[PDB]
Amino acid sequence: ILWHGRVSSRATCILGQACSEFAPLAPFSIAHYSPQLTRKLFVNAPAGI
Amino acid sequence: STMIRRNVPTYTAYASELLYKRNLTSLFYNMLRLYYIKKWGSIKYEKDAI
Amino acid sequence: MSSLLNSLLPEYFKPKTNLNINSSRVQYGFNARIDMQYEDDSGTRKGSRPNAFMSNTVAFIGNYEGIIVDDIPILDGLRADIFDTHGDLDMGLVEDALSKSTMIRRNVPTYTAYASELLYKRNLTSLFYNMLRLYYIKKWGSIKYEKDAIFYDNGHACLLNRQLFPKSRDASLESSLSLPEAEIAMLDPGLEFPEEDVPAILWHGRVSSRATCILGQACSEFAPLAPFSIAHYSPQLTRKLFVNAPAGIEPSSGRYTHEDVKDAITILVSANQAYTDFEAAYLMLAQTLVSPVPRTAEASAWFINAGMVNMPTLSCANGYYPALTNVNPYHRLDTWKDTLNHWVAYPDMLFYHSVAMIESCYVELGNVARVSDSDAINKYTFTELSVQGRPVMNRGIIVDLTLVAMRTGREISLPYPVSCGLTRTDALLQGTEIHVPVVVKDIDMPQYYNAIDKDVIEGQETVIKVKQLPPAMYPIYTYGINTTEFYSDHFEDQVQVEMAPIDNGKAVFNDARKFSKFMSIMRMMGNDVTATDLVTGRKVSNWADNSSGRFLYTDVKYEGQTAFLVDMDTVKARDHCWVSIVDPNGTMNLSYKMTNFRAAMFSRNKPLYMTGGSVRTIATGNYRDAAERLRAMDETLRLKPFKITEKLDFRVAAYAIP
Amino acid sequence: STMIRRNVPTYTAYASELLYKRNLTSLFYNMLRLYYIKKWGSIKYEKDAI
Repeated sequence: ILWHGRVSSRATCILGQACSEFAPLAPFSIAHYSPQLTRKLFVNAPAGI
Repeated sequence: STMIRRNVPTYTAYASELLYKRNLTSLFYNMLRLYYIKKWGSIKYEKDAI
Repeated sequence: MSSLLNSLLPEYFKPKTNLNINSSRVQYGFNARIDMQYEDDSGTRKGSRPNAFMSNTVAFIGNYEGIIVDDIPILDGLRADIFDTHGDLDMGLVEDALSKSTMIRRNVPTYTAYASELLYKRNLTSLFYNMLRLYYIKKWGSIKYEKDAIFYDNGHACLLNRQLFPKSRDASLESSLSLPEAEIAMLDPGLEFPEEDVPAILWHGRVSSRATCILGQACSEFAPLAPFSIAHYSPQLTRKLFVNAPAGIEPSSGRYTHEDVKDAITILVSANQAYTDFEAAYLMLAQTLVSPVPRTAEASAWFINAGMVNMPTLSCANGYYPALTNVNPYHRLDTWKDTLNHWVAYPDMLFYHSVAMIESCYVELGNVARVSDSDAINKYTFTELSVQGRPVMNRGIIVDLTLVAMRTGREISLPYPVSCGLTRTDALLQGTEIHVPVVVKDIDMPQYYNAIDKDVIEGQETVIKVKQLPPAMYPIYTYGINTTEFYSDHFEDQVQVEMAPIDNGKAVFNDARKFSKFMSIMRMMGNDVTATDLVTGRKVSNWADNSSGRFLYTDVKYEGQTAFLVDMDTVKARDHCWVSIVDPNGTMNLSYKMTNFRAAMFSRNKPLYMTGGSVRTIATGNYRDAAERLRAMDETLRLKPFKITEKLDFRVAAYAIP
Repeated sequence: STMIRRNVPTYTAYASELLYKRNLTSLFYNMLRLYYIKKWGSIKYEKDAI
């Protein structure tokens, strides 16, 4: 994916959790079961992650 | 463009497959769910409820 | 802006280039001929003072403190190709411009990504400001500051330099600062990724041995000993400074003269194409070069707490992108080089431009402090309605330029809405009591001044409670151009005090307006009048100043009901060249006329004369007509002959032109 | 109205959530009550009055 300038300290944590398995305990509608989207995600940002 | 000259021939060959991989719907879907989980995070679910 | 500050100067004032300042106090003013008249039922008594000196004392001392703030970027200088129709950096033409240049091919993709952040870091105002201060420190370096010296004295109350400025050691201006040098590294053109939070500047040819020492000291902390105006406290601008000079940077010399600082500025502005940045730095220093000595003892409330100077953060990314600066720059106004060209020609003219600006501001803040909060244009909301732009915050130069616009009564226009410099309106907006310290001389002080103690032995340190701020300066350069009835700065004026013979000299002024004009004109005539308020029971004296020689109504030091008893058999003749009121009977009519004006300056109780060449009004056209001319005389050495002519003697020879 | 343009995406996100809840009416209400408590601060309330 592409990015504008520098990937912030919090943007790493959000993208990391977005591309992961949802394994819920309580049956909630916005926290349903989803498979692992991807294992690794590249980011073309000249300013380091 | 501003590409490395030794990569142009090898990257152009791959273009036929890779340029038709454009669907970010799954990523935006999960990121929208994380927004509402942290906003309305204080809602409760009881096991023995009606 | 040299243009707008030039128009503030009077018509009769014809300035010269050089001004040999050799002290930390100057009495600028004018000599006028006053034809006073006193008419009465008995008869008329005429007087005439041929040389009457009206002065405003201006010093080189004043407590200030610099703070680094975030300000808008100044986009004047960059090439006109990369800009779009609206006037903002169209990114896409930047990538096109960098590609078709003399850049390393492996750096193009990584440098273009950074462009979005780095190209909007253009503000060199902080660097030019410090380099201008170094010029004047080395020029007027021999001025002295004594610790136990008289800041103000009016006979009754005295205020020393120890009182206002503690932590203050006596020293010369040259010996005040001990500036440490910042590192001036050479930029490697083959650097992988640009280092943000480190500014990189351009240079023409080789950085000289003295240029290193000047740039090193300009980007450093100012930690002064003596409270000087051009050597106030400033934070460290930057730690390291890159310079993209293919010819290597020579090591620091250590010493430099004031002429070498002018050399450093002229190269920096030309290479970087930063003329609007210099114009901002020129107006900043114009505010904070000289501070006014207070007119009255209770007018020291303005200079108790230190006014903050807003210096914009040093940020420049020209060193990383040499291609984007060329000989065809983008500029808003056509007269964008006028401010630099004026300074290079006439450096010492800044002194006259400085006093013109502070005199304009402190006069208007005098008659702004005397308006009630319940009004449309009041103390808090006089800046907002006047400003028709989009500045970040209404502070610094915006508040000082809007006060000048009110004084002259004209429209002031700047190319960029920059908000940097000193903020004066600090003590005003607080709207609280200020406690100024004073050392007493006489024992009958606290009747006149609103003192904290009622009985005080001589040589005691007391406190005066100032509620409403009196005017700090009287209008002198702006005399009778935009006249108000408060100051009463007319050429012709008259007052009619109505008394009957049944009254034995005693007159009660029910009106406040004509009481002010009576007490003022009596002081021109050299008469010491002492009125007493009937309601409160305090006393006021017209002799409350030794500079202007006028009586403003704020010298009463109290707002209440107006019932001033003046006894006209206790009037004492004080000054020379005076008309006598021996014994008046019936209606009195006082009047004066100011006819001609001659510019005069005093320093160390001696006349200070202007020397050098005749200063002109430099226009953009006056230089570029010589560029239109080009000296188009083909540079061909054409030698013309002289025919010898013989006459009677023949021993001696005589040459003719044809 | 800034030189540091790295913070614009973050600033916009927080501003959008806060601007729709701005109200200083409750602060001025208490500040006005403090003015009149000090001014008329000699009024007596007797419990066994009519």
